[PDB]
Amino acid sequence: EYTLEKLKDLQGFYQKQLLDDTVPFWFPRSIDREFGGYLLMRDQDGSLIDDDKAVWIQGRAAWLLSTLYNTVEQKQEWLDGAKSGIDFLNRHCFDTDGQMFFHVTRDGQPIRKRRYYFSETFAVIANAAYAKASGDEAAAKQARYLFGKCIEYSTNPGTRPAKGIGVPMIMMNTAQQLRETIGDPRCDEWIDKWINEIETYFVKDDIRCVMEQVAPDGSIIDHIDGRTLNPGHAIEGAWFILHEAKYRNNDPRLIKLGCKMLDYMWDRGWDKEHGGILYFRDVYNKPVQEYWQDMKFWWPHNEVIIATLLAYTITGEEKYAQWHKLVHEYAYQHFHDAANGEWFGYLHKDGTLAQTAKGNLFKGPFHLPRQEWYCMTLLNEYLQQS
Amino acid sequence: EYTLEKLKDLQGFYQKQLLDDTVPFWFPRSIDREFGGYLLMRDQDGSLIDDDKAVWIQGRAAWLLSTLYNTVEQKQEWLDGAKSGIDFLNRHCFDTDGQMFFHVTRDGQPIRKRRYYFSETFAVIANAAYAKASGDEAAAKQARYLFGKCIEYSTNPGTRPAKGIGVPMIMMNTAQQLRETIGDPRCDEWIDKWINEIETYFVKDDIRCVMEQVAPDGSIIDHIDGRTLNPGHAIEGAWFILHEAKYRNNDPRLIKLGCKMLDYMWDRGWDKEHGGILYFRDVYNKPVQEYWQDMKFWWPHNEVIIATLLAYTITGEEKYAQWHKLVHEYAYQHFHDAANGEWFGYLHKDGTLAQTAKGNLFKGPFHLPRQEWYCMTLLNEYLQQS
Ligand SMILES: [Cl-]
Ligand SMILES: [Cl-]
Repeated sequence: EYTLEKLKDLQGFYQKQLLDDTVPFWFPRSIDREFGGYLLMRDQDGSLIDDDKAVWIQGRAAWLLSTLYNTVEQKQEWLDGAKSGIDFLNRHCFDTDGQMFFHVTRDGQPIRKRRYYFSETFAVIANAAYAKASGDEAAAKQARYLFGKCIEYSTNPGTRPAKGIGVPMIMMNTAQQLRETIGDPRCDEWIDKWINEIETYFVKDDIRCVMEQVAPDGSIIDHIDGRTLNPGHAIEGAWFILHEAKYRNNDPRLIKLGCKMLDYMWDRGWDKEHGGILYFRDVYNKPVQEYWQDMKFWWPHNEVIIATLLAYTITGEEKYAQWHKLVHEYAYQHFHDAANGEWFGYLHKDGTLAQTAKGNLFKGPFHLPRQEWYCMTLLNEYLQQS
Repeated sequence: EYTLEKLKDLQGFYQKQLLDDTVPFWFPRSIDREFGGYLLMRDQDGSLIDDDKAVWIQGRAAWLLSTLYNTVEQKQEWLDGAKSGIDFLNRHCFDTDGQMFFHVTRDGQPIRKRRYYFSETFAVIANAAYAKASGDEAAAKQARYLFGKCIEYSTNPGTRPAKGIGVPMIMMNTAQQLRETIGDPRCDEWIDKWINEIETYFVKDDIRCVMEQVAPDGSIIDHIDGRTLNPGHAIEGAWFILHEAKYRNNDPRLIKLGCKMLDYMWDRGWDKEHGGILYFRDVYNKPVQEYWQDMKFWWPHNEVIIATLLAYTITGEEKYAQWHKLVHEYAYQHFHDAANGEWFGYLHKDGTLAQTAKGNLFKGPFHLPRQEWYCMTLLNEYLQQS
């Protein structure tokens, strides 16, 4: 049972991990004093395995430092750290056609450019949070400008057309962060549209499933890619929705939507043999072909930790406390590196470490610190209401 | 280690496995009578997980059926099966610009097109082998035309330029198969160039390594991708070169080159804790970031089985017999499905099955039947020399 006492202990646990373990692993040592931005591709002991810079993570790291400055402690070095990432994005991470790169060298030369625009969304939330921390009007203007571009990209884009849940999900969280930092009048109405898109097209009540992609009419694509589910990704969307429910005075309709997405994908995603959240599943339980389908990655566990704790504090249903205990204990016992700090990223299905790196092209200071920060803040709010 | 009687038993094993286990799992049942080509995305029990068609594998399967017709038995059903795939490639798998698709639906509608010319290389070997089996001059002309387009691209295949060993390797095998079926005056000279490219740029004697990618001057790219090695892929190239050595009157330079590459990458690739060939390694033993780096895939074992047995027959060095015994026993014990036939594709590092499928977008009737066919043929020739 999750008593107020137990929740007080959890609150302090997440706060301690975030500020004494997770953040100090990255900062300030990751600040690139020569070229700006952050050097984040680090091995278990903090040594660099690469000096390249993932553009998504540059924005995510700048967003995190600004968010800590805004909501934890106005530490100058966090503000200076955030600005370094903001400046690096503006100086080096935009191609001549206006689209952002995905992967650049230490000194900002382009390695790869992806068609999509997730790079832009993370620049939005970085600039929005930094603008609030610093009062920089150029960053606020940039955040709103890029937000409008992302809205256009999402509405004005192979004989098998598919739509992905990732677009409405990322745009929803981008809009939420923009709203909660500097504000934008478009946030609420577009969040409504993206929630409706998730509910209408991707949430399947008859088979108790949340899809990753569907046909334009919402139907299931009964092929290898179309059948492939990502439980952690669906549950990330679930807590985005629960977060919106909380913002809207605990809107019961959004609570039911968020909770059933969580219920559906916990059942499909939790590994009953070894524990943990499996990376991919198949809607019809056909063999999943993506090679890492049964691996245990860090970030699905971060998102399910948030979602279960948030669902519990909203609904008081003890099952979400039980699920939270399971995923919390599994994740901190399997991913956390007590020796060097932070979390390993990649475990085999059975929980054994696959490789020792803690940052790369995809992992950095985002999913874990966000989870510890969100849970710390959530429980502080919850406990000061009781 | 290996007596003549033991080699005779091995010859029969590969022959019976090929003809009574591997080929029957696929054919004739995979021949798509209604739409042409082959339905190859099959679960462990032979049932389809998808009716899509991977263009590479359509060509590979047509090549296999023609090769069995040409070198094993002139079975009409194999010739007809080959023709079905050749016709399917010509009818559906070329775009209007003359470039081949990568992924099509059952009825031939395009799903993905890759800038690649790798689909074309498999169309070359498919058409060349089919041309020899059937006497079809059109297929011969197409094989020789596309071979030239492939050479064209191979000579000209973005701040971090890299070249990959896959290009010279795949072109070498394409040229070898063209030579051994219908012939082409370009084969020998271009194989010489591709071998020289592999030796000059990718084989690193001082560190006993074969690279996957290097910079244009041959230098190692000391970043995550540039450091990533694929031992099975390197050993595939090693036996292509040993194969060429035999054709060139057992050329000592080529024997030494092929063996060196095999020696280097067996040492780096063989998993001493759990057995089997690891998928990826890192040239400086940094953690490999690609998620499936420590998984045990079917096809590296196929290629290493060929290379060790071929190296043993060419050099008489007992160590290659010892390595062949290790990888042969490992692979057949862990991948072969004695109940339903053929091989699983994907094991965890520790050898446990990751998923049950036997065909998908990448696995089909190619690496395994080629290995059993090649080893059966090799041993037949070797034993009649003894
Ligand atoms: Cl992350
Ligand atoms: Cl294959």
